[PDB]
Amino acid sequence: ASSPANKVYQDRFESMYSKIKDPANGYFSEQGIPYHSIETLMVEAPDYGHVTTSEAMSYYMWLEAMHGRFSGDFTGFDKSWSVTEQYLIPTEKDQPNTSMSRYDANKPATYAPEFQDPSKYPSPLDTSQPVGRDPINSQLTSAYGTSMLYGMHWILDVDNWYGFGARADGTSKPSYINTFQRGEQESTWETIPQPCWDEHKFGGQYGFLDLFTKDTGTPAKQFKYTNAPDADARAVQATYWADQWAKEQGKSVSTSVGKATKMGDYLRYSFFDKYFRKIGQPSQAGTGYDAAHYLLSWYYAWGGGIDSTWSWIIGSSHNHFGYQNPFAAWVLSTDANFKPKSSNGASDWAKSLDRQLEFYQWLQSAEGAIAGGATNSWNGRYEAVPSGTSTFYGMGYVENPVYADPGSNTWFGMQVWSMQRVAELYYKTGDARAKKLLDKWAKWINGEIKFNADGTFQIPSTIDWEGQPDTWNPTQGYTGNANLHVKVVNYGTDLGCASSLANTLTYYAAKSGDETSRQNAQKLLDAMWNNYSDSKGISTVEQRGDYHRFLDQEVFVPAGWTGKMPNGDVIKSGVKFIDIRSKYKQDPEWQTMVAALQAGQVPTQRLHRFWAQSEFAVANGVYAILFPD
Ligand SMILES: [Ca+2]
Ligand SMILES: [Mg+2]
Repeated sequence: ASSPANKVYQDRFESMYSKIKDPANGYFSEQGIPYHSIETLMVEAPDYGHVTTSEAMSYYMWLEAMHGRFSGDFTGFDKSWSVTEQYLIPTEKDQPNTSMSRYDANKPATYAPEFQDPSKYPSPLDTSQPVGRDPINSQLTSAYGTSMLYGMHWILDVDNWYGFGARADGTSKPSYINTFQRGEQESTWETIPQPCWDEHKFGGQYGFLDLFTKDTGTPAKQFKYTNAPDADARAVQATYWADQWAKEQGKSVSTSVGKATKMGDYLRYSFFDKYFRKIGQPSQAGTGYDAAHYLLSWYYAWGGGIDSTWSWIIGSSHNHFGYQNPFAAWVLSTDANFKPKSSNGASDWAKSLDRQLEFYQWLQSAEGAIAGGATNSWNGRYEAVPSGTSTFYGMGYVENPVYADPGSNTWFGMQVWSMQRVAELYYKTGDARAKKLLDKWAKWINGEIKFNADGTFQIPSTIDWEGQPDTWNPTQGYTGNANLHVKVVNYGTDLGCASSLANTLTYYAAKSGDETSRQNAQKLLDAMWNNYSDSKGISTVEQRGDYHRFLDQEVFVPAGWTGKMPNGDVIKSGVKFIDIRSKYKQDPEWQTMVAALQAGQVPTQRLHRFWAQSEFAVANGVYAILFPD
């Protein structure tokens, strides 16, 4: 039998759950897939509101798990996994085993440099540059009997708004697409949306392939998918809780546990350097596990031929603290119900758990906030790490890993999303490393929360950094990083971040007994419920400072390259963001947004992001369970 939960906050979860699942609110497509946001005029990570991400799917799982805890019904949770497997994990038709089975573990892929400006692409493939060996592929094929990978592709065109369709048919939905391809300076506004399955039917002469990679001969028809490790790790985290809550009620989600465990087994590909180069000695090809940094890197990707048999797989050299998940690592390495079928699955995750906690501590600033991360590929070309640059196991410190437009660690959100997982670990195991991290971080954040007399509040929004951490010495440990400082540039009322913060403070308070954290967590939840509730969940008016880029952001296209988007939009040098997305002009909010820009004003919006609504719902549920009285 489940333990008693705080009635007030449980009702708040149930109310939010009803608003999110309400057919009249439009959070989901006809196929049952959650959108990034209800509103369509939306540009953040995705460049259209009805395009979805693996992040959203993992939040959908978390939401349904919590619903199972209070209702006793877990069919909704099992359904979230069914939708995930059907639409976000490439099927046998999307990643033909005929090509995947030709994968060569001794030559995983062909090296191509990364550049600091989109105008430097396409990047030339170089078969003469070293590439290490993949030590886990044999483990996976042996355990699962297939060469296909079981992981979520990160972004999906849910209602086929771009027109690529499924496997080049241009009419089916949902449609697998990808955007980011050209380095740290390619913002969401500077991409050229492309299909994952490229048969050269759309775009240019050879599809969109020669916009990104330059090969010796003619570009072959091929497919390619890209994973978002933090999303897959959250799916494991959510499934663990679903399993625990189901068992407390004599229920079972066995089938879903198996899927999560398999996903976690494949997620290990994010532990490796992009081209399997040795960690700390980037110029040398790895011989196996010496190319594993054991952290959840920015991605792992794979692809292969469509009309010819061949395939490749790559990990990632760039690591961001915001993507780590010590809780998922603990689950996969210690819980017997979640033990990966592969020979080294559980043991690799054990090593990752320890490495991840070292990573967090190394990045903890003098104040308490966690800094960016590190990379094993300086400038994305394995260049020499400048002297004086601090390192972590040979990897150079990087203030804003992977992206600089805007800086990947200038958003407060990464702080709460990641520390929330550390709080769950600390609550479950009382781990000393986790406690030390949280004690300092919590003291920092509790001093940055501002409550107004009218019931509204503010928390850090944009942050900046100065200095770097001291080089990591595993035997020395935390030095305090007196020369690493965080600075809060401005405050805001981001309801998604506030909910994640409340969640984090609740788990921490529950275990540590810190009253300051508990009352702040409750005050945030109450303030949002009482002052920001609407018929669709919660929301507030926010300024969209980058929306001017809709009209004035030029998109780079190589000289002489021309093509067309499915709707006829011409792609050629000189086009702006809007020129290759002309359907945006038919959006109900278009005229309003354009009017604002024409008057020299910053557009404003009231947005209902799926992850934010779910985050708030879950935070209420977590408080109800940990503080029943
Ligand atoms: Ca840029
Ligand atoms: Mg990613």
